[PDB]
Amino acid sequence: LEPPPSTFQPLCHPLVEEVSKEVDGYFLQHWNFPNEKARKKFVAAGFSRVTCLYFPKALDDRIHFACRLLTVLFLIDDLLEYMSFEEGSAYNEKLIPISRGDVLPDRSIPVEYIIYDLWESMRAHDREMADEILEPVFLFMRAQTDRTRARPMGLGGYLEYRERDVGKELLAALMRFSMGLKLSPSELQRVREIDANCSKHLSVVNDIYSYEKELYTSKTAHSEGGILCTSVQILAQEADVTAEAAKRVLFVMCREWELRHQLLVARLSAEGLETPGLAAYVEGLEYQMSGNELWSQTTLRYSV
Amino acid sequence: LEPPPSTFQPLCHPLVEEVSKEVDGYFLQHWNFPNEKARKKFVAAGFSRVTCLYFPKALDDRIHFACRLLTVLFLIDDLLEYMSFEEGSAYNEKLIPISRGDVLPDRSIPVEYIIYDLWESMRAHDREMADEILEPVFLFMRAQTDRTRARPMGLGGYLEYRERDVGKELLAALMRFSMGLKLSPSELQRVREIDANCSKHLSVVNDIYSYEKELYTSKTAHSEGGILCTSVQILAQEADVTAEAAKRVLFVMCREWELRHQLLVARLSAEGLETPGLAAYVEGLEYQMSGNELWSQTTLRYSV
Ligand SMILES: C=C(C)[C@@H]1CC[N@H+]2CCC[C@@H](C)[C@]2(C)C1
Ligand SMILES: C=C(C)[C@@H]1CC[N@H+]2CCC[C@@H](C)[C@]2(C)C1
Ligand SMILES: [Mg+2]
Ligand SMILES: [Mg+2]
Ligand SMILES: [Mg+2]
Ligand SMILES: [Mg+2]
Ligand SMILES: [Mg+2]
Ligand SMILES: [Mg+2]
Repeated sequence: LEPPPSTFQPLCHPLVEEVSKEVDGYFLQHWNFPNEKARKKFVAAGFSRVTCLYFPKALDDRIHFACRLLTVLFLIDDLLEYMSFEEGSAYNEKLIPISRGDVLPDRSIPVEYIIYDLWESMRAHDREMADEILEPVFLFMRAQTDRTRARPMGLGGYLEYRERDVGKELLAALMRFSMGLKLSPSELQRVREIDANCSKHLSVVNDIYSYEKELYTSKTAHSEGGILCTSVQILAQEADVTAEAAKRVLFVMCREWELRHQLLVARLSAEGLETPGLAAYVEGLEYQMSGNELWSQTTLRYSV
Repeated sequence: LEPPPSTFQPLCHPLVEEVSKEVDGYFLQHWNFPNEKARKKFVAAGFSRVTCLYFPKALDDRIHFACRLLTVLFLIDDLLEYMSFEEGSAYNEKLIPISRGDVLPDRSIPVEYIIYDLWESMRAHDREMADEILEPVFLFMRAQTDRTRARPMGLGGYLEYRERDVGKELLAALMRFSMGLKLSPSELQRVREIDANCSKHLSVVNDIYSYEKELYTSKTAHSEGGILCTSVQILAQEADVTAEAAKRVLFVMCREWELRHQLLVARLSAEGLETPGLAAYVEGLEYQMSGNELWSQTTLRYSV
């Protein structure tokens, strides 16, 4: 799959080697892997590497928190595939009071204490900004087991749902926390079109690269948890083409979203509405889009 | 607007100039044009030229019937844009018994006697093949004023509907008539999938090139008759991008349908199922697709 031309230059956090070793090492000590094959596949995914490509301008003392959070969410994302919608919802819901710090974890259950200790450590570092990531994470968790996944969706409907299932808002709040980038309610409200556009590009670039993995999962994992819900399948069905053809067409649409990001950014600035915080923010989203694509193209999670 | 590469090479009927003069001449004689500007615009469109690009292997003594049929359907297609759905339906329904020859025309009304005399002349030339074009024409006519046009559609539902509104079946029956190409019911059943794929290409290439004309009509003509119903707007709305962006993506999808055509024809031949008639037929479909594109990208109908 030859990607169409992009003007976006991906950037990777400078501490990726040291932080990846630290965070992978942490999960290798604490998380319950089924076998050595799984431990190896985990390290091969490079979950801290993707986090560093998402947030290349994170503060040096904050990037590890983001890596830990996205890593545990990737691990859970995979566990949910073997669960019903009801079981997966129960699993996620138990973690929500624990994430808030309202309920102590069972220390015999790694996901519980990993989640508790992580969020405790984020609030210890920056309470106000850590708290702002909680509701975005919960909205994402609740979308993951939403019954609407078992109903036919068109492309527009899917993209609207997928903004939650892809964790767009949690990634935004996490980016801001990791950069120490504070924005006012007025500033946040101003960039909602840019956010929605960026969400489509993240979602579809992921759908493109993750399709083979997800198709296999739909044939082998749980009938609800493993259900094939992706733009690749939707466009293939609507246009009556193969999945490979649908990827090529969707990648061209991703580049139209890149152009639209640039146009909206130029418009924010030409309307006199671009603040220094917002300029940092929308450039940050550009790194999410290009970082996600670069990792998705290289990671063994999708190629194997 | 840069077309992506295509391996389909268009062909034009050898007698295109003389038949164009004969057929344009007949309509300039009989049809109720409102003024000289409209007569000029009519010749400028090149309706016999597109018919000769659609059916470049038509028999020399049948190509004119096809030019006359498509010419009158183009003229009616434009009249409907100034009508409500109800008025358009009443207008088309009047012509259906006349087309069958069951009801005599009012000779003071050009569309009625043009339609009556044309179908009488085609039945005199080849009764059985001319009869096979009637119901596909009527299916197309009914789609043109269907209320479904004014209700939300996704890309898949649009293409399903637009196979009727674009006249895919009448064009296939007309192609067979013009070539004297007789296929059995079992032969036609073998290429159903190839026909469905070819309809999407014809529809979307037309949509891409005729969008500016249709956008203008939508703002100036009847709010129902001239309603903007096209893949360019559907995709733009589903993906939240501009019409120009949608056209670029759709054009890539058209090349996927060309690859699919080639794959399906290859399989038909590989399974020992491509008869000489079917080989002529599928090659005929390819000329429709490339001919449509060449005319759409050059006709003054779409550029002015
Ligand atoms: C498409 C993306 C930006 C990521 C794809 C993988 N998932 C897995 C679970 C956590 C999500 C925020 C995300 C990293 C989003
Ligand atoms: C896309 C096509 C094959 C043709 C485009 C133009 N319209 C005009 C009105 C009558 C239609 C059958 C058609 C010739 C279809
Ligand atoms: Mg998921
Ligand atoms: Mg997943
Ligand atoms: Mg995926
Ligand atoms: Mg029409
Ligand atoms: Mg029209
Ligand atoms: Mg059109």
